[PDB]
Amino acid sequence: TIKVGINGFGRIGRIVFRAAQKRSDIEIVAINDLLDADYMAYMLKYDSTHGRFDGTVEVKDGHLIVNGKKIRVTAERDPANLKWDEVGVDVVAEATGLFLTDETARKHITAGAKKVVMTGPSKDNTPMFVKGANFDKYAGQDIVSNASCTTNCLAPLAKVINDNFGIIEGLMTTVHATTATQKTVDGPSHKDWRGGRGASQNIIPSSTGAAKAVGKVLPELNGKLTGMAFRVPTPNVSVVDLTVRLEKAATYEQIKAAVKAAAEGEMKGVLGYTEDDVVSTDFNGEVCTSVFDAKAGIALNDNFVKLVSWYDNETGYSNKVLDLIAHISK
Amino acid sequence: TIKVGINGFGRIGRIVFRAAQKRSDIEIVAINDLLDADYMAYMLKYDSTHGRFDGTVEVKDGHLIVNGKKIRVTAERDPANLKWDEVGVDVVAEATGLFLTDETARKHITAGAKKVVMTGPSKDNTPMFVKGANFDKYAGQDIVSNASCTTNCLAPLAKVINDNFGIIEGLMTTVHATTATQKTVDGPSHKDWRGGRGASQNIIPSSTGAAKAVGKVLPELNGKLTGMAFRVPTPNVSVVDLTVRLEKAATYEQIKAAVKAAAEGEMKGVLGYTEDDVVSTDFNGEVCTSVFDAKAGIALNDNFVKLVSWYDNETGYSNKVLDLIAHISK
Amino acid sequence: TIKVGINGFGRIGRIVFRAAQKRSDIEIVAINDLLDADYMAYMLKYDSTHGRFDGTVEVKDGHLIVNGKKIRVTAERDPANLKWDEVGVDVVAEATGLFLTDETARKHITAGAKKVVMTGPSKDNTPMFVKGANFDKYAGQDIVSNASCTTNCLAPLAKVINDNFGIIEGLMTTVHATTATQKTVDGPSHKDWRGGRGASQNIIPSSTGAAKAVGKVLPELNGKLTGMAFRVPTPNVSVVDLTVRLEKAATYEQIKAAVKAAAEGEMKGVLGYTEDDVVSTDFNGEVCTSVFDAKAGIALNDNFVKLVSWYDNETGYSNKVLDLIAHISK
Amino acid sequence: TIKVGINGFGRIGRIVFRAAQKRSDIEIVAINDLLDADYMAYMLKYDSTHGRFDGTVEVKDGHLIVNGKKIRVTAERDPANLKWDEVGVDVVAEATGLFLTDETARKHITAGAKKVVMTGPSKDNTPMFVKGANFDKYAGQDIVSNASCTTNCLAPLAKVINDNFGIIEGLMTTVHATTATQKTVDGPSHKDWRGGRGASQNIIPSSTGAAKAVGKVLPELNGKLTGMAFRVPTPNVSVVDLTVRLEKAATYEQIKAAVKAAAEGEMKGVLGYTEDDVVSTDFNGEVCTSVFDAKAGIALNDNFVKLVSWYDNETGYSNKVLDLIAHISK
Repeated sequence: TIKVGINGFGRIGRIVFRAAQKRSDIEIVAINDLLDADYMAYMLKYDSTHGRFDGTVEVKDGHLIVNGKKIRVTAERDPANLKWDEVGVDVVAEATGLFLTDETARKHITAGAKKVVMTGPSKDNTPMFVKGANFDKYAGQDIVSNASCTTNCLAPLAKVINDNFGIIEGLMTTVHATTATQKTVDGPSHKDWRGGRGASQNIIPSSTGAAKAVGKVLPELNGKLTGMAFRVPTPNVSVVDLTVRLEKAATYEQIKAAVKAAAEGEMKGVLGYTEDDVVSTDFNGEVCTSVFDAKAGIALNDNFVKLVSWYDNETGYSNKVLDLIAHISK
Repeated sequence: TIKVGINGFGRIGRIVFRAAQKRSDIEIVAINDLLDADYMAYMLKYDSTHGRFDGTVEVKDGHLIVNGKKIRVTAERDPANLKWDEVGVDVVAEATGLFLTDETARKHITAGAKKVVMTGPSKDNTPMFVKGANFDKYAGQDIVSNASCTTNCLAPLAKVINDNFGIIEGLMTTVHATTATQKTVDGPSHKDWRGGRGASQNIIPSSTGAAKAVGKVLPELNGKLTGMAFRVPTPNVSVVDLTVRLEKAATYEQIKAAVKAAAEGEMKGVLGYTEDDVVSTDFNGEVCTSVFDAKAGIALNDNFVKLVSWYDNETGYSNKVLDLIAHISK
Repeated sequence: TIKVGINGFGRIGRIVFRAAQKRSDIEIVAINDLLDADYMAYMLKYDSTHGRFDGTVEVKDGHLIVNGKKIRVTAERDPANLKWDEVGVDVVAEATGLFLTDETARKHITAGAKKVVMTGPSKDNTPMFVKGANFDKYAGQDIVSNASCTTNCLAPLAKVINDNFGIIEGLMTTVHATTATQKTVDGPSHKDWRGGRGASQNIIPSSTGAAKAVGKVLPELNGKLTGMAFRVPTPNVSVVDLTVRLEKAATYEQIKAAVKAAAEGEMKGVLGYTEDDVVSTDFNGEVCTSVFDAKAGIALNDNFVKLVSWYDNETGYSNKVLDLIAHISK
Repeated sequence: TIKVGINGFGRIGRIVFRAAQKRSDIEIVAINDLLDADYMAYMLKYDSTHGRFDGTVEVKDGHLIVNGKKIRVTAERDPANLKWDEVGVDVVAEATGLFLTDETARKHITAGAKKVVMTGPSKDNTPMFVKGANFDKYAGQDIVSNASCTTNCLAPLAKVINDNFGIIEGLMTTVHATTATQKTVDGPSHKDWRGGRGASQNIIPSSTGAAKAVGKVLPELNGKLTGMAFRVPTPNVSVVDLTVRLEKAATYEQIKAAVKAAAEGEMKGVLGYTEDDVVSTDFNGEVCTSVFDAKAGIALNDNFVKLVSWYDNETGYSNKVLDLIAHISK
């Protein structure tokens, strides 16, 4: 099995931990964050969004014991001190949000790990990979990025649409759940003023590079997409709303049939498909990073259409972080 | 002054009542609904969304007395019994949602009123009017409709964009506040399954004819727009997100300048314009039916752009119901 | 196995259905409500609060098929037409809220069922039973009531406290999740004005007979308790806050030890006990009708103390409805 | 007029600023916080909870100009550098939460201010004052504290009840709105684990010294009260639920009449009284620190009763901070 260390025990670090438990190719052996072991046990055991941990959690002498396995718990602010080799870590899941460049994330390799996967879009030229879009493009690099939750939703859908019908241009909106970077009441957020306003009171317009970033994992779509977001008062699960102009005329039935084929074929497990009367909570826990909502979309004509796709911005992304860890460890 | 009777004391009936108080051309003299006078006084006095009534409210012997004026209170299920002439009603504000055809709403005229304004889109060919779009088209009809809250947001913005640059085609999404037709928890809604799901838990996809209905008040845009909606867990204020292809190339600065000109000129008071870091609560109480958010929109190129416009789906619409009452009473 | 029919497919009807699936002594064979079979399948399959149904749901020719079993689906407004004997129903779970008297609920027996369990407090002298309090008092009656969700929380806790230390007098508050009887925005509720105000905007004071009703299942506490409620913007899970004067002086450690003993002994499975840092979502899905929160309570002195106990007002109650069905079928 | 400087522009700093504008005895002349002037202008202009600022706000060259008055804007981390005398500050409103001891808050006097009012409970023996309870006890001190929002609700009510009937012992619960110290989703809060859980998802048990602190401003009640809190998903307005044993037997009508007398007499303006069907939003903007809810309370007998009182935990407290500034400047 691949021995994984988690750096940062935020939302993504903890949901990656939970998703790792169902896997037989990957073992979390260590967690680093500025939290005591008994508190980490608490955050793992109880989740407001995903329920109680399915398994056993205990602290025996500053060591986490999860389903019988000792997890090493450290609290290093500098990843060079992490001594990953002492616990045998093959790949670090870098989930603090603070080491999104090669210079910073390579400190993990200095500390004894073989490879690193950033759980967010890289801030330099570190390559990005989205499952369903460009995993096959991986060329042995030792530091990679899994891009963002919204890019993971948009890129697989956009590849299906573009491969079958040709995207001339698209604009996307994501109606996005509240996240940890928001405020409970109007508070300070000096780099993003709207984002300081009270999260449960407001529809909050927000920026995103996810649509532009699609052009990085799918360079044929480079320059052809952009978008924005609205944050709304839900705790989890988001939806993209993709408005595209198509080169080849395609009825809505043809679009539906092409997405369903992908979801049952090449993109099984990353792209999903539904025709039911779903709402956002129906995707709480969803492992597909992109579930096409057939009934919700609408076409003006055969070359101009709005497509709707759901994603659990915690769970889907976290599972594909693991998929990327497995893929680069092959 | 124009003597107005309100039929139905729901959200729209009560916010129309409140907005009428600041006006000197219009007096509410009667309210019909299946509510006792003391309960009507209660619903008027306290509003979770808009605060305490600014004025005095008392019940003296089954008569509402609001800022010193007797309001006649009745509870007729059939509008033919309403005897509007006994209290001198010129125009009925028909706000029950149940009499959206000519056959049904004309019962108000049978009962002694001169004209009727439906506070929702008509279900037959009753003409619709949206301020900023086609009030000038009013040709003396005695039963009219003020269309819907979302059409009132979309149509003025779409006229500016189309008059300056030519809309080839557009698709719109409205991120819409929760409304009275939704459920607090998962409950029955047999004509709209998604709409029964718990309103505060969910992003809820929803249908709307508002974009198509733009082609009725602005027939030059007929067939050129459609859209859908998402209901989200906020109590009031909605936003349209309009993705349009433009005939004439127009930079985002040119679009901004053209909307701002309209908001300071022909469409002053219906179309607003802002460049601040607004969120939805900043428009709670907004009287403009459409406030353009300059910072939130985004263009892919000079012919393909996404435009953002805010509306208080209670307050703006309610004020324009009054504007339509005044206009047809001229 | 006991063959059960469900009358009414609201929140309680559906959660009773889900809880029945894990049981081997009880089979739901029929559901009556004014809903088509395909819509019932939809409400069963997707739950905003409890996630996707764990099993299979299909409609084959107006018949529900759930985990392989045909469920008879009818839509009778009058229970005398229900023909329960045609599908072999031993006990009806009466969960519409409309037949809470002997005269009305006996229509189920007229229709071929042996016994009836009302899923709410009876409105006449129909006996009430709360597990942990007075199931042993059941004397063969053919129509019974499982009281209310809040009585099911309060009565087991109050019996432990009173048996060990003697309750002189108590006042309780329940901070209660939003329910189906509330409104999404300020709307009409003529029998309960506060309860019409928008559920997600407000703390809403509310009445309850649950504390008084404790004196019916535990007649030694008759006249010794009363209380009220606040409804708050959460979709599920409530908490009682019980302030009692004690006859025998008892430290908080003694109270803790006595509740823990009950939860591990006589009241195992109905009364739970925790010392963790729980919040309300940690009890979403809880089967115990009363989980004592050791850390949250506080004593002023050894004879005056405030006790805190959690309950999933959907899940716990629904499971004990089944327990009562099993108990009276013995 | 009294020249006031505000240190810290959080929720309390900004609502104190807004409340100061209606006053003619007090002028805010300076604000210190780690925010640029244009951002301070933004936070003042738009409030999710209290609406748009009623007045004019502009930035002219790093100076705030509010309703025509220059406000000095600084960003000192150490209050000794604040040079309050350069702008003529008589009293500092210390609202950062970081200088709640005499040693730390006296740095404001070192910097040229005459007196200091802490906008929270002091952490040393700095005296506390609650209007309606012990303002008359002020003995000329130059550093004081206005205690906490919840003590400001509880102490005036408890004085009325104790003066008329004698409180033997009381236990209180406050159902409290979400605050800035909570998290939007499950996040880190190592000193208070429950308080890290997602604020909009949860009822969250919480500690409070407000009931004990009543015994400091009203020493006759020392040792006679304690309590706890639940945080719930509302953005503003809280309620105390006070369970008391009374020495002198008193019907609920007698309790009502005694609170109403206080609210119309000695405690006019701090203690309010209502018999309407209010919910929490009806007190958004409330200036009374304690509004007795006559209909919501309940008595078990003439010596054991539960009393309900509302407070806007932002607005009421902020106004009494100003009242305390005025009182000590007399």
